[PDB]
Amino acid sequence: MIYPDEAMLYAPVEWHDCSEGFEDIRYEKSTDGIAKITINRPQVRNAFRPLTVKEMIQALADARYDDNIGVIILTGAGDKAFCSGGDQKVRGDYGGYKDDSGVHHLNVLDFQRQIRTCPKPVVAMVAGYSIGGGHVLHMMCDLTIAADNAIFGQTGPKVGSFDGGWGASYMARIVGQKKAREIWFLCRQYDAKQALDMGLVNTVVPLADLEKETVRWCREMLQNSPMALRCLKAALNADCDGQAGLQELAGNATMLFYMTEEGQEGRNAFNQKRQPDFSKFKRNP
Amino acid sequence: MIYPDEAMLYAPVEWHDCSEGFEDIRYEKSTDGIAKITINRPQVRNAFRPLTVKEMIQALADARYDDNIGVIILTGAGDKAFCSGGDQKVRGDYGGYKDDSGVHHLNVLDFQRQIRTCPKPVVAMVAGYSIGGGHVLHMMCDLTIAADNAIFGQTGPKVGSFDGGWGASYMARIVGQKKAREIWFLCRQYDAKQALDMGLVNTVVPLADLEKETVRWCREMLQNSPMALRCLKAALNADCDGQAGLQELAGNATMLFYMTEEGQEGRNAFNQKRQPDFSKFKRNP
Amino acid sequence: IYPDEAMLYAPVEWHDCSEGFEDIRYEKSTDGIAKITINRPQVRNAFRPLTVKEMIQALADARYDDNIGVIILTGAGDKAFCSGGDQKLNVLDFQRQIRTCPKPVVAMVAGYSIGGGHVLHMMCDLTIAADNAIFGQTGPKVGSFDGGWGASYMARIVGQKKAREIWFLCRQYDAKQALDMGLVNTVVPLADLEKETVRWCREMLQNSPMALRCLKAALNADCDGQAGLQELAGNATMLFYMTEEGQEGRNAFNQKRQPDFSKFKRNP
Amino acid sequence: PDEAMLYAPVEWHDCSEGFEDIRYEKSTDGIAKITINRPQVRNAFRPLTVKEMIQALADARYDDNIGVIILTGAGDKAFCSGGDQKVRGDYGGYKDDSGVHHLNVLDFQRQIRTCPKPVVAMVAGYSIGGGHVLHMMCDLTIAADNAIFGQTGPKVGSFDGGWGASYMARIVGQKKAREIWFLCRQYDAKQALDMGLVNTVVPLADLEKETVRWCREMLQNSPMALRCLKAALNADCDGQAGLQELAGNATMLFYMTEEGQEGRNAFNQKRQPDFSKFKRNP
Amino acid sequence: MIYPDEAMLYAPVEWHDCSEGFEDIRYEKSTDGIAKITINRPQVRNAFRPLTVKEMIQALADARYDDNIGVIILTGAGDKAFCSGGDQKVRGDYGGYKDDSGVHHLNVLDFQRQIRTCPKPVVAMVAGYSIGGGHVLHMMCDLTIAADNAIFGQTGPKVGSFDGGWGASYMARIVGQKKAREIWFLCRQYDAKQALDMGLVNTVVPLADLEKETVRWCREMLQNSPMALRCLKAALNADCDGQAGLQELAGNATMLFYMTEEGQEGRNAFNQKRQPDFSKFKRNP
Amino acid sequence: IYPDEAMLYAPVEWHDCSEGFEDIRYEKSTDGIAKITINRPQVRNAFRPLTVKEMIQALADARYDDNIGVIILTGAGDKAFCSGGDQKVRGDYGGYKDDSGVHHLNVLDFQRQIRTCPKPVVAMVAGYSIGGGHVLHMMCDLTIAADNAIFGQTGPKVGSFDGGWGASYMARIVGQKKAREIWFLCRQYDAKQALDMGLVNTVVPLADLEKETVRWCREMLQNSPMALRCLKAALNADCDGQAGLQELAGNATMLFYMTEEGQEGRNAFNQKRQPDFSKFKRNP
Ligand SMILES: CC(C)(COP(=O)(O)OP(=O)(O)OC[C@H]1O[C@@H](n2cnc3c(N)ncnc32)[C@H](O)[C@@H]1OP(=O)(O)O)[C@@H](O)C(=O)NCCC(=O)NCCSC(=O)c1ccc2ccccc2c1O
Ligand SMILES: CC(C)(COP(=O)(O)OP(=O)(O)OC[C@H]1O[C@@H](n2cnc3c(N)ncnc32)[C@H](O)[C@@H]1OP(=O)(O)O)[C@@H](O)C(=O)NCCC(=O)NCCSC(=O)c1ccc2ccccc2c1O
Ligand SMILES: CC(C)(COP(=O)(O)OP(=O)(O)OC[C@H]1O[C@@H](n2cnc3c(N)ncnc32)[C@H](O)[C@@H]1OP(=O)(O)O)[C@@H](O)C(=O)NCCC(=O)NCCSC(=O)c1ccc2ccccc2c1O
Ligand SMILES: CC(C)(COP(=O)(O)OP(=O)(O)OC[C@H]1O[C@@H](n2cnc3c(N)ncnc32)[C@H](O)[C@@H]1OP(=O)(O)O)[C@@H](O)C(=O)NCCC(=O)NCCSC(=O)c1ccc2ccccc2c1O
Ligand SMILES: CC(C)(COP(=O)(O)OP(=O)(O)OC[C@H]1O[C@@H](n2cnc3c(N)ncnc32)[C@H](O)[C@@H]1OP(=O)(O)O)[C@@H](O)C(=O)NCCC(=O)NCCSC(=O)c1ccc2ccccc2c1O
Ligand SMILES: [Cl-]
Ligand SMILES: [Cl-]
Ligand SMILES: [Cl-]
Ligand SMILES: [Cl-]
Ligand SMILES: [Cl-]
Ligand SMILES: [Cl-]
Ligand SMILES: [Cl-]
Ligand SMILES: [Cl-]
Repeated sequence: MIYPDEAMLYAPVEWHDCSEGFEDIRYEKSTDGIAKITINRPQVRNAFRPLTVKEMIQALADARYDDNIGVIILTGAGDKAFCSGGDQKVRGDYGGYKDDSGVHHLNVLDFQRQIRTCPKPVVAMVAGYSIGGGHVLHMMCDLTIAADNAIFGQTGPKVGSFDGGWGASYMARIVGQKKAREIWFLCRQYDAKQALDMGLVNTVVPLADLEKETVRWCREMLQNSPMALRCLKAALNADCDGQAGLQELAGNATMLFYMTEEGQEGRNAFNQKRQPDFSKFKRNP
Repeated sequence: MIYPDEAMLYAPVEWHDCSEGFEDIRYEKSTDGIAKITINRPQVRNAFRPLTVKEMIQALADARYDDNIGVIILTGAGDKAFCSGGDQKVRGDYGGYKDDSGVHHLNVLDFQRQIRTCPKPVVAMVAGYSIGGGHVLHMMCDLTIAADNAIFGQTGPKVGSFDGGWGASYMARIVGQKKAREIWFLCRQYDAKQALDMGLVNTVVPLADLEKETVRWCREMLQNSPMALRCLKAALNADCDGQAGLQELAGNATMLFYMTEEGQEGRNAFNQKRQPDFSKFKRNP
Repeated sequence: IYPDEAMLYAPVEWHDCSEGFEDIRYEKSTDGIAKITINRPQVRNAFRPLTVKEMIQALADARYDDNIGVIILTGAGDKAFCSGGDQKLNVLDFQRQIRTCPKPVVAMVAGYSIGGGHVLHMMCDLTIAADNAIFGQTGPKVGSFDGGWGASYMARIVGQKKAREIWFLCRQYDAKQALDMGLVNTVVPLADLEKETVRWCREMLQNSPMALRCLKAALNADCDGQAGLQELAGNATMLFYMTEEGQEGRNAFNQKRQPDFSKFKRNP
Repeated sequence: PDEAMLYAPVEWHDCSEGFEDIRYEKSTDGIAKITINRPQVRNAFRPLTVKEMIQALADARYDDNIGVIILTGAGDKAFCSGGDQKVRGDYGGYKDDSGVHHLNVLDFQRQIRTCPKPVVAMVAGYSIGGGHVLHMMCDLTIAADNAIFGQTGPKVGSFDGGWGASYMARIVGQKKAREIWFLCRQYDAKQALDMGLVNTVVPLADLEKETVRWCREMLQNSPMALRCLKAALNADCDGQAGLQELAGNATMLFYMTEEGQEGRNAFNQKRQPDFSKFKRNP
Repeated sequence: MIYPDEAMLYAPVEWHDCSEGFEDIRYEKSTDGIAKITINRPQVRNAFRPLTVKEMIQALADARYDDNIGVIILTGAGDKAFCSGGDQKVRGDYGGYKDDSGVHHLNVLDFQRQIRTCPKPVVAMVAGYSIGGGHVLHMMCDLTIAADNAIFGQTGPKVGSFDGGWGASYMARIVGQKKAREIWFLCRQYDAKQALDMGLVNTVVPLADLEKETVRWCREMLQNSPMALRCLKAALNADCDGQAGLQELAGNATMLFYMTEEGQEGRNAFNQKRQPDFSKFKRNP
Repeated sequence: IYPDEAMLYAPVEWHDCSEGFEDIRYEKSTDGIAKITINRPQVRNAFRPLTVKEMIQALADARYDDNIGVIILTGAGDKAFCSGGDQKVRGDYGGYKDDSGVHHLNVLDFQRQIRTCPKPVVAMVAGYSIGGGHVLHMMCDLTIAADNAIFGQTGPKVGSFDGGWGASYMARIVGQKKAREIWFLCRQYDAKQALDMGLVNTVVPLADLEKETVRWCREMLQNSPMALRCLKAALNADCDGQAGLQELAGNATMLFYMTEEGQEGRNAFNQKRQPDFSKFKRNP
């Protein structure tokens, strides 16, 4: 197989700001098809409050619908933290995190599903702490590129929380059941080499090379078939998500079927008020 | 167990219009907590175009976030059709249904997921045809109340489409594998009695009684525990949706854990920069 | 719009393709139906290893004949569809072959469908039963069991209470009982059995063969884990190959150049 | 099975010594019967009741003369009304005499599930709430014409989102399961039969007579085949826990073969095993 | 996150004997909440006979119901073996291991289920051989701490047995399918480093420090929320055990619901013979 | 307790069974190993529909030969194991074209055949295992890799994908993070990289590839064939839902037939009596 030149992979990146209207995040797009979502609350180690999550959902929705975007990067502002999870300062007694109107949210669950069902690869670019809900977020991303200063772990049993959804089951599909139980039960911190050794991240690079390397990985994907990528992502989800995974995988099959003459004949016949004739389309074995 | 007040179930219903801004649907709310989404394209048997689906998504999102709403009804305008599925007149060659900007969508998949993950019961109120994607929509709703004039079925293999996601697997969890294969492979139409006999709808009533009966069922649910309902809906999805189902079910467990003193101690300790003391909370077996 | 009943109930012209077979008949109609008939009425159409080998061969032929769109499985005579394994484990291979067949398979049942013969009708996508049809398992009565698709898939048809009843007691069930529990798709008078079955086949023969195979795979996928994903994804690959985007990948490789996927717009 | 055998008289030997909340009885032809005996509270279970039911079911499992177990309630008015609400504490469960909070019916559910002998629910009158989940968990349900079924969770501030939800759906389908749980209606015996929730409905006066007939039909059959099929049917629901049961039965069968035994013998005789004598099947 | 002091983690441990009545095992409890079950048949490399398993089941049940116990350690007596599986000297022809009365048991399957469903973490403390059924036992434990002399492997295909239950499927969820097939098909032995590298154990420590390090890990968990731990254990089981896993996870959710005012209102209304009133409890989104 | 190394590393005697095959070689050892070798080195051992048909035929023979206990799959030469579907014959109409113009995806049949084979199948990989050829080594129960082996997928680059066992089952081997990397980027991985991620069972010098593979086969050949087939089914059952249950339960039925209780139906028939199951003591 022929491969892309490293010179192109390491070409300069031109980012354009698309952050207007956002208070808690930055949102940027490169000319060559990368969207970057940056949590921008470094004073609280990039913890998310409900507003933060709402903005991330809005940005990811925009990235999904922009046909010039092929890959999304999720990251945190600064070098100290990717994300430290839900903002404990606004965590209420009544079953969620409080917004300024007093409504209690667990809206990161919506963002998790949105990352999961996104037909474009999402890459976590991790510098410093990826902890708690912030650790589940990196796990949800298809790939994780980690700096050598990255630190990983959960804190639920120490802070009176837990993610028993994708935070548990999907973690096990990454690091295996023994390591998943250790990570959750003891709530230790793991350095970048430890994370790499257990298969929790895809690669570790020096912090100075983090963005350069991440952009390289994104560009490798951008050279590939977007249709193939979305089908494979759905197929990999389908090993985990039961009928919800089937919904994604089968939905892509329908999309492909619509592009065939056989599928189109069914539509055409209905619009033309006649019976379809599928006899011209030979049956494969 | 004491029973609901029968006279109360049949009290008059006061609807308020919330349709401002919508072109393809109506959206209404009752004073006692029912939201009603009505597809309003009877000239095409209430077939949905991408705009229709976008509007339904917006209304369901509003219903989810309105804490005064406890149950949602999905229905079609007029008595002739609930929904005839995707609008074939705008179905493009390029893998989806075309909006006025020429973008190709399969956004009913998003709407399916939104119904699935909605923590409030969604009730399909079916008069006349529920066909194709419109049949999958009634199936996705938690309950279906059918008029005696209701007609059910798929048309995919006749019209050059298929829903191999929840439209297939989840149908089988309702009517069984033999009936599911019949429904999909032959694309016949089934009357209301046939649908009831196979467990495809919850009840059949005369058309004249359809809204009255639907409102009664909604009111029975509205007097019950909203927390129990959302946990049970998640638990029933979890028999189908693998890790995506675990995400919903465990997420509700987290919400409940946040309401306990043990959970709150973890938050409090973190905010107060001290170690938590969980020893006061006795271990159940 | 639906096909005319005059067409659905038109006469059927069968051609024999049974050369070489000792235990079965194999026939094909002009309009795309293949029919496999277990032909051992003297033993209530029980299968022996040769029978199973022949059925596999016939079904393999039907799969590869692009003129065939639907397969009927049935027994010779009016007394039995199949009474299972011969009294005096390759049927598992035959079960798998029915499951993975990209064409609909219809069980046409007159009289007894019992034991391994009962699991066979269940494996078929649809079952059309005559009013004299009788259904049930016998394993626990004779010291056997089918704990594979014979158990789990049975439960996906009739539900868990009835599956346990059917297996634990080994009663016989008449056609009405089977219909009521969702075990068969329809019941018709014995004299009309083939006539109605052919109608059902012809209704499917009017529909998209690609859609049918995708849906069959999708329904299998609710049951068969990664093996089901293999079928469903495999059809997706087949479709992808028919697209310009897929073909560009092939063309680029053969032309020893990098592919350019940029003309193929990203759908949301 | 002819009628003389299926409808032979029904006689019981009492084995209830030591129990406060249940009766436990055995027949000569291989049936054990566990009867919840708290009719004054519609046969609601308190933690002691569940502990006793577990003890009785364990006894039935280990008694090689027993092939089938019947679960039922005393009197004609109730099978079981679920957890005893009078002793339900604030701290996450039902309180015993020590003040410990239990949800021990979950242990009893798992024990019915993994029991290698068929368990049959014999239902007269109310099977409601946790009592309804109990009939669903039994392999078969025989209902009297006076039987009434339903859940009450969303009305009583509880839910069974385990086998009470998912397994119900495998019986009545997802539409009916959501109706049963969300509305908390009661369903009569005819309604239950029509939706497939029970296996048969019989006149109340004939309830035990018919239940015992069903038991006797199973008792004529292979106990090993039954336990393998029960495991196989659980395996369609219970993932690896189901695989544990099904494969466990395969191990038991393998131990009974000469091939399996050669391995043991070789180890005990401190030599290499020789499996060459045993032909490889396709 | 603040972590416990190492001085506390490595403080001496004081054990109290609770072995009265046991013939094949020891059972001990520490003042700070650890229960330890020790197989005591070193003359047969700590192989279990049916009595051994019955005793282990009794001890584990005691640990589950003792509200002062938060973590359980499973181990073997001496330094040479953790457990060598079923006692082949008492394995009968008739489908199981014989007790002194001649009844044939496979009761370790009950013990596997009991470890699985135990709401407290169970830790395998492994010195020397963990082989056959004894290897499955370490795998079933939530975590495994191994001494540098530990040896791991299966022997089924060599001794005429197999564990195709959790011994196969769950092994694959720990070490992956390639290694699971290697381990089972060839029946080799693996040293502690090999086991660590494939993710089969959580850590490897010097033999002299085995209990010291194990007690440290236990104490780290004892500082954490017992409710969070049991929910996460159930959640991780749920990725494997289908509806049986849902029973555990949902059961914990019910327990939490019982602790809420909303749940309690339902109980109260029933006990007071009145309609429940759930209107005071706001619906979260 | 364990076998002798002298026996494990003894010479191997192969006899040819390739008569009739155009695209593969097929050989059997005296001690119970069958070896299927793809023989199209000029296309890096890429398979066309005929190649797959022949491999299916050979594997069926090995399955049915009771003298065979283990099967090796490998490629001819040292440069390639298999490079996947032959792109030179890949048609527009949904598959790879044979000489008659029929479009096939018959490697899917071969995948299922390897999966359901009751004997262990071992991938012996020298050089490239790429694309459909990479899925094939993954499907094999074990993979022994030479130090020159190269692994990877190319789907998104060549306009294809295997979203069946090629995706889900890969994830059960290397985990979800690495599976997504392997598929999304289509890089190549060397033998060390593959070993480190758990994609292969061992890496050995190329000169020793067959010697070590035969040793692994011989270690399995000394073990119980029944236990091995039950375990293979049990391990498939963690992945394949009801299809996996079919295999596992089918083995249970076979075992049951070997017991007196299982035989009671046959015996009753021959003795002209009704079966009596009351006589068999119930285990708990
Ligand atoms: C390991 C650190 C990330 C960094 O340590 P470091 O020593 O560098 O800094 P530190 O001094 O702790 O923190 C700096 C400042 O940031 C703040 N901060 C850090 N993390 C958070 C945070 N998560 N929330 C609020 N404030 C935070 C600190 O309070 C402090 O600010 P200050 O009070 O001085 O003004 C540490 O800050 C830490 O342990 N943070 C807490 C992590 C944590 O427990 N997160 C919540 C876990 S649970 C969760 O995320 C979550 C969310 C949504 C869920 C939805 C459904 C189901 C489950 C969910 C869930 O589990
Ligand atoms: C429909 C009945 C069964 C019968 O109606 P009926 O009108 O004939 O009789 P009733 O007058 O209500 O009852 C007669 C007496 O029995 C008592 N009783 C009936 N059921 C219960 C009961 N369940 N608990 C305590 N007392 C009960 C009544 O209080 C009353 O006693 P009294 O005041 O005269 O002294 C009715 O009594 C009734 O609705 N009972 C309550 C049903 C109920 O809500 N059960 C609890 C559901 S939740 C549950 O069971 C459960 C248990 C364990 C779980 C574990 C893990 C996860 C979930 C769990 C779970 O959801
Ligand atoms: C059985 C009816 C519902 C009613 O018959 P009736 O005789 O009463 O009325 P009819 O005369 O046919 O229709 C009245 C008018 O409505 C129009 N109409 C009805 N349904 C549709 C429709 N679905 N699309 C466009 N026009 C429709 C007719 O064209 C006609 O309008 P006109 O031509 O006079 O201007 C019939 O109209 C009918 O078969 N309609 C087509 C149903 C159909 O095939 N729908 C699409 C199935 S597939 C689909 O929905 C779908 C959508 C999204 C998906 C996303 C992911 C994966 C799969 C998806 C999917 O499969
Ligand atoms: C590698 C060793 C663990 C240690 O080697 P070492 O060289 O240090 O010691 P060794 O000389 O072999 O043994 C010392 C003494 O202990 C005895 N011993 C060791 N293991 C066992 C043992 N498992 N049973 C009985 N005796 C044993 C030896 O016989 C010997 O006793 P002695 O002759 O002096 O009186 C070796 O002893 C050994 O391979 N033992 C056998 C391991 C084995 O095959 N276990 C059974 C596997 S299958 C299993 O466990 C099992 C159980 C329940 C199941 C239930 C359901 C489904 C499956 C199940 C299952 O697969
Ligand atoms: C990395 C190599 C294996 C070796 O590189 P190398 O540099 O050593 O050699 P190269 O010069 O590229 O190749 C040598 C010769 O072999 C040929 N060749 C190698 N592989 C293939 C090949 N796969 N098809 C056709 N020709 C091939 C080359 O064209 C060339 O021949 P020539 O033109 O000079 O006559 C490279 O040749 C390569 O990338 N080959 C293509 C691999 C490839 O994309 N395979 C198809 C992936 S998709 C697939 O396998 C597949 C199959 C069935 C499926 C069924 C259901 C669902 C999915 C399926 C599926 O995805
Ligand atoms: Cl920055
Ligand atoms: Cl956390
Ligand atoms: Cl009109
Ligand atoms: Cl449709
Ligand atoms: Cl069903
Ligand atoms: Cl309830
Ligand atoms: Cl073993
Ligand atoms: Cl590929």
